[PDB]
Amino acid sequence: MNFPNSTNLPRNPSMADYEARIFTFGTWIYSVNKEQLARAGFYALGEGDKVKCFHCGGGLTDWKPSEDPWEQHAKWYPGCKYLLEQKGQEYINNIHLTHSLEECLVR
Ligand SMILES: COC[C@H]1C[NH2+][C@H](C)CN1CC(=O)N1CC(C)(C)c2cnc(Cc3ccccc3)cc21
Ligand SMILES: [Zn+2]
Repeated sequence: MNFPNSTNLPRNPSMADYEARIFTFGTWIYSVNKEQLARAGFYALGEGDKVKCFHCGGGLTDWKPSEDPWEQHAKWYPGCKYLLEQKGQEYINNIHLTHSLEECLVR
């Protein structure tokens, strides 16, 4: 799978700019919004809806309409420094508590 980057230095600096990430998508048919994705640090791999974060290297796929780019970034890549910079730890905790409390009402 490859370990997530938790340093303050991006794993993919060529994708550090919003505009660079935006080009990777092209025509995007998926339920998830490409500008929203690029904003959350993601660029497209060109394989279905597979994206990676420029900073942590974290990969995500199979975007349901109910799944938010930032929330998913926090769910699966909580050590991402870009995520911490943009959203703050207070936002990150809420998302974590929300997901971890979803583990309650399902089970
Ligand atoms: C499949 O789980 C549920 C889905 C549902 N839709 C959400 C938007 C996201 N969510 C997590 C996810 O997609 N994960 C979690 C985990 C970290 C375990 C992981 C590992 N590898 C891949 C595949 C991949 C490899 C390389 C680049 C991109 C994608 C996807 C993936
Ligand atoms: Zn990240």
